[PDB]
Order: sequence, then C-alpha cells, then structure tokens
Amino acid sequence: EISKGLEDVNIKWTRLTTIDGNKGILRYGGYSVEDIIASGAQDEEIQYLFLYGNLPTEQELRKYKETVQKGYKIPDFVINAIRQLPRESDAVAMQMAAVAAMAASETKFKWNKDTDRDVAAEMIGRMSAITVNVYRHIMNMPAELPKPSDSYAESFLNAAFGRKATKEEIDAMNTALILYTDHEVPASTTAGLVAVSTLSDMYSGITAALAALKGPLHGGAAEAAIAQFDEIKDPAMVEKWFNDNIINGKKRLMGFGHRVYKTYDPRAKIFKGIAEKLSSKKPEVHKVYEIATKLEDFGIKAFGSKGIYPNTDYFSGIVYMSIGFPLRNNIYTALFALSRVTGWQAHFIEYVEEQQRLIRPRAVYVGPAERKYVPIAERKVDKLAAALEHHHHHH
Amino acid sequence: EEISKGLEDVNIKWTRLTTIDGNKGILRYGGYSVEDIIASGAQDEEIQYLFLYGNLPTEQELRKYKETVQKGYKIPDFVINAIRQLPRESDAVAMQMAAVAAMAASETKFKWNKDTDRDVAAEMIGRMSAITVNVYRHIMNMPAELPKPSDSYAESFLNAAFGRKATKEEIDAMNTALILYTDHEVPASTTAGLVAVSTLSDMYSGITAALAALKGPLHGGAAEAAIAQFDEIKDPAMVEKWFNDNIINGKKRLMGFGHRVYKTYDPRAKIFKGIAEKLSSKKPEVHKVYEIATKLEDFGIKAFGSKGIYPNTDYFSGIVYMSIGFPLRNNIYTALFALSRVTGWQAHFIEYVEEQQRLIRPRAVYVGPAERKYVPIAERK
Repeated sequence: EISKGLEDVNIKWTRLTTIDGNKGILRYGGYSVEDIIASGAQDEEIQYLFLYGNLPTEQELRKYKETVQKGYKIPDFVINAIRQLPRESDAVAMQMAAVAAMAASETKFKWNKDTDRDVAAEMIGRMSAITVNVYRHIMNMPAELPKPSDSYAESFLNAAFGRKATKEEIDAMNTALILYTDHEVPASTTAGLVAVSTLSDMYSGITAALAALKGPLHGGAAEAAIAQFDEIKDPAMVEKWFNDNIINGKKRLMGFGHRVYKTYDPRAKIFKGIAEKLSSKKPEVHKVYEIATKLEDFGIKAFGSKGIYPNTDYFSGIVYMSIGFPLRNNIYTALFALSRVTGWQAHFIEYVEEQQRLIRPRAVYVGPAERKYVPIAERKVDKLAAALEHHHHHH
Repeated sequence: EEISKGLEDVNIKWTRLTTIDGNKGILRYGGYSVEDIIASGAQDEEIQYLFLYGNLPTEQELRKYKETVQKGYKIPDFVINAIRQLPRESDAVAMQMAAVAAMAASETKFKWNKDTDRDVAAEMIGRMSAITVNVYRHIMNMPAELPKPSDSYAESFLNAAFGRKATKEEIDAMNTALILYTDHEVPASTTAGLVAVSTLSDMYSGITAALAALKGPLHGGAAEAAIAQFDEIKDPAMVEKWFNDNIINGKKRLMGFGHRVYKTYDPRAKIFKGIAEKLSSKKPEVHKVYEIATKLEDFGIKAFGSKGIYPNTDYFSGIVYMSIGFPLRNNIYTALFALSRVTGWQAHFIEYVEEQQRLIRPRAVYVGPAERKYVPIAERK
C-alpha cells in the first residue's frame, strides 16, 4: 500500500508546536499564540523560545539579540547571488539562490549541540538581510543591510523600505513574524528534514525547505487571496462573483479551509483585526479589506458547517500590503519564509540532535517485467527484409 | 503515535522505472539488466530516453532526443557565476546546488505539463553536464567552458571538463558510470526532491532539494570514503595489518562494502571493478590504489561474505573516476553521481506529479510542555 502524501505518517516527535484544530488553539512550547500577542511579546523572545525551549530572561534576550544581529552582515557574494538573477524571479526562489550560495561557503559547519543554537540564531538575522535584499532587488533599489534597532521587525522593515517604519507597522510585522514561525510539518519543513537526515548542513536544509515552499500548493497562498479580492474589484459585485465562481464550483475560495483547523484559524482572527486598523488609513487598501470581509460572510455561511473557515492567509496579504509590500513576485511568500526559518531550523536541530535517522522510503514496483536488451541497430526492423526472411515462392 | 523511523517501511510512491533483485544481485531499468545493457554497449542517452519515455529509443527518436539534450549545453552567465563567485574550497555538490538554484529562479515560465515535461528534463540533463563541467573547472581554477555537441554525451562532458580529447577507453568508462548511477531505490535525494515537486514546485527546485540531501555525508561522499580508506592503507603489503587494526576490532567501517538491498556482489561494482582494473593499469599511482583495493577486497569477503556483505558500487567507482582524471578533493565524485542521478530524479518527479500527484505533508508527535500561561518578561526568574 502507498502512504499517499505521507498523510497520517509520523516522521518525528516535536516539543515545539501543537495545534487543536477543533478549538482553534495554536501553541508554541505550551504558549497560545493569542496569549503571546495579547501580552505584547517581541518576535526575538519567540525565536528564543523555539531554539532554547523556554522564554528568555532579560539578559538572555539581550545576548540572544546580539547573536541575531551578527547575521545582519552577509557577504557580498551572497547578495550578488540575489542581484545577478532576472528581476522577474519569484522572491522565494531568490531566497533559495542566496542560501544555497551560503550553504556552499559554510564549509566549517558541523552539527554540534554546543553551536547549533548560535548558528541558527545568526541565520535568522541573515534571513532578514537576505529578504531585505531580495525585496530591494525586485524593486530595482540599491542593496542594503539591516542594522541593529529596538526590534528585529523594525530592523527588517526599515532596511527593506529605506525609511523609518511607524510603530503600528513595526508592531504588525512583529506579529506576522510571530504568527508564521511554525505549524505542523508541512512540505517545506519535511523537505528540509529529509535533507538534514543525511547530516547535510543547516543551510542546505533551509535550501531544500525553500524549494518545497516555492510550489503553488504551499507558497503563494496569501497572494492568491489578494488576487481573488482584486478579481472582484468592487464590493457590490461580491455575491455575483461568489455565485458565478465559488458556489457552482468553477474555482476555489482562497484563504478558506484547512487540513487541521475545522474552525477559525487563530492566526486569521488576529490578522483580521490588524488588517482592519492598518488598511483603514490607505483608501485603496481599505477597499480590499471591505471586499474581503463581505466575501468572508458568504464563505462562512456556505462552508462553515463543513468545517471550512478563514485560514491565516485570508487577511495576511492585506496586512502586508498595508505595511507597504506589493503583490508582485510572491513577496508575501518570502515574508512567510523569513518567519518560518525559525521553525525550520528548530525542527532540524531537534531531529538531528535527538532522533537522527537517515530518511530512505520505498517505492512499489509496477513497471515492465524483466526483458532482454535489444541493441539499437535491431530495434527498428526493415519491414521488407523481415517479411522476406522466411518467405517462399507461393505462385 | 508510532514514528516511522527514517520512513524505512513507508511506500512514498509507485514506480515503473527501476527494480533490484538483492539476492541475485540484479539491477533493472525498465526491465533491462544493467549487466546486459553494458555488455551490449548502449549510450547513456539511450538510458536517459528509457527513463523519460518508458522504452528504448529508435534511431530516429534518439537523434531528436540528442538535439534537445544538446540545447542544455548553453547555460546563462549567471548560472555559471553562481558557481564561480563561491569559495573554491566549497563542496562540488554544493556548487551544483547553487547553480541549479539560480536556474530555478530564472525559469519563471515552467509549468507541469504532460506535453512538455520530458523536453524540459532532456535539456536539463544537458544543463547538468554544463554545470558539472564548470563546477569541476572552478574547483581547479580553470577558465569557464561549455560542452559541445557530439555523438556522445559522455565524450562531450569529458572533453569540456578537461579541455582535451578523451580516449575511447575514458569515454566508455564515463558513459558506463553515467548509466550505472542513473537510479537506485528512493534515497534522501530522490525523496527530498519528491517532497518539493509534491507542492508542484518546478523541476529545478526539485533538483535543488535533491542536491541539498545528497550533500550530507550519510548519502554523498561514499566513493570518496573508499578512496580515503585505500590511501590510509598506503601499501598493499600493509593491508592485512590495517584490516586487523581497523576492521576486525570495529574501529571503523569497511567502506564500499555492504548494502541495504544486495546480499551479494553489487552488479554495479562487478562492472566497475573490470573498468577500474583496465583503466588504472595505465596510471602507476592509480594502479597502486587498485592493487590495495583488490587485496583488501579478499579480506572483506572472507570475513563478511557469509552475512551477505559484499563490495558495493562505491568500492571501485572512485578508481574509475581517478583513472579518467577526476581528483579526490571537494567530493567531485559525488558531483559526478549527481550528474548521472539527475536523470533518475527528474524521471521520478515526472512520474509522481503527472500520475500520482499528492501534496506530501506528514505528521509530528507532540512530546513537549503542557499548556502554560504566557509570562511577561519582567517577571521571569
């Protein structure tokens, strides 16, 4: 029997994350994300939580931040690994090309309990520097690096855009990084787990994670929802669009439904609120929000009874857009990777350090039976010669 | 709650491509034994075609196929530079990964389509040659260069890599090597790539992820490990002693022996040994390694043969590569593996996405902390 999609197959144990799909609770190391955000946590604290297993003291957090900020400095050839690419490239593909360059140069990486967390921490800073430069390259802006500031989110926004971000923007970006840190074991995490299962380096693990994330069944989810709202164009048209395209089944309602949440995504609940506030000050963005909420009611009424509700990516694009990030080049998917790099590395360490096993699944053979090899010369037989071979005079 | 450790007993897909008889020691591609394939003198292109199309090509089909592959000999300057801007101490397979990653990014119009997947794969097999040529050249501080069209892919590869006309013996050996490593089971490289294309990510990303896995020492580096082992023995008269001091006492594993499937001589090793003997005999330092290798081989077989532990493909492969002219450094042999295996990878990705597409998304068992209230940082310790 084939375990299609490895669905319901346990690839590892984890301490990091758990989801209650029926109550809609997402917990990091035991802490609910709703509680984390309501308490005003820094994303750095949640990074620390993932890498160390507990929330940091003030001093620990102070030290952790220093280590992360070392990653703000990346070599020029890593930057050039981005900028030498056609500007049309997917943003996540750009991230992949840079980390692959980085994976190649990191010849002194070793899996080691003494250094794994520092390596990962600095890499989270490098991921900010990379993402900043992916964005600038896509926008035909000069290269630049993140610099230390009061928050990791602020350092990222300010360098990405080359301006001082508002407190509200910084806060929204801080929440986004926290909300996308980890979630079960999707295809990106899984691909990375497979790579490090060979004891390949952390960077290659991330590289493989990005390769899976590039696909439209994993990446592009936040962009798809926006494209859907833009397709509707006007709020008065929502029901007509909803009828012509969703109810009769011509296309899927983007940003609805989930493999685990049979209720409202806790991440979506949080993003919706932020989306309302931030978009309210940008007339063009607020319109997208109004289209989104109007569509939301039609979706819940139609699909709510079948456990199909808004997921995290229904409103996340609107939040990113309010902050200042455009739809093009799947930039939102790159923002997802900036966040998810913490979960990825945390899972890789957990795997390699405490439950290491070479990953090597099977395939069921359903091909041709054994047959003798026929040299190319005798493969296309001359019809006339063949027919004449065992022929005799017959008239 | 049971963990499928290493996914070892999990069927991740079906395949029509490859099968192994571990008791007889037979490897079959689309029903054809590699022994029979090599004895009959097939070009690797015929085997690339067998993997991508499901049958051996006619003369006409092969001719069209070669043309598409040769288009892959021209790759953009930024793919080449994705290699050459890297430190030369970089791992060869890592250089390959960075190159394919840049390519994946530039290929913005790739779409999975039953009508075009194979032409894409064919040209990519040619690009993979172009990439490996330049990975080798960069490691050796040689100028960049591209393969040129000829009747043999193996020859186009060798002539571009070394910048000289390879002998027939060298071409044949490389052609055989490409065939022998085309596909085998579903290792971490095939698997990682399968997980990536299961999101419908592009073929190039799929290759990129496969390379990510292959870079690890539990997957890559096997040919190199065996060579390092013959070199620590240094002399052939020193073999018995080295074998007692390092193997009998369990201090290190006998490299290039044993296999998860073959409980008999690896059919790839049998073919490789013959080539290694012939090709190395003409190069004194390499011949020295072959002589160590065969002498060690006898000890291994008398000691471990009864438990079904015999020489595998990586026992002699390094000697073949060295005789052709490729050095031990930077895991170049693993890059040469990737060069061959790129056919099997793409063939598996196509088989999966076209005919058995399913998003790969396994589970993790939670064994972490129970629920706890968030504590603001002011009140910690």
